[PDB]
Amino acid sequence: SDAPNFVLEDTNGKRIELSDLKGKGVFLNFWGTWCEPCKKEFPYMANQYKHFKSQGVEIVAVNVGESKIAVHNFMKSYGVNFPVVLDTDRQVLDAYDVSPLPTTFLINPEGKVVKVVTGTMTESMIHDYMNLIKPGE
Repeated sequence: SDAPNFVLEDTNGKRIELSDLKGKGVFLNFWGTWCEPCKKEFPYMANQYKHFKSQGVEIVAVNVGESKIAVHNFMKSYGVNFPVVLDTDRQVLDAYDVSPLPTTFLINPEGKVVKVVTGTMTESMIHDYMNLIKPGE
């Protein structure tokens, strides 16, 4: 199924449209600072991103309704080095019908969702998930 398109601003105020990432694999992660597991998983995602960014995998971590400052503080505290967007009114979350947080939609270069992941992700799992959606090499 096609991943619902959306437009949100990243933490730097830059406009990000999902459809603009076609051709690349997208690790679409919905999260909140109240998700303790993200304190563990974000560093893992950042560590793997050091490798997969140059493999054509992009991460779009959609924060669910929190302020720019609260998000920026969490990014600084937990070593984020990947794109984070602000779903200020939770409309994108609702569009994806996401309930458990965090939830990750693995989107292939075609823009189709190939897997939906929820629950604890080890760094090994995150590594394998990024390998699943990478466009080449």
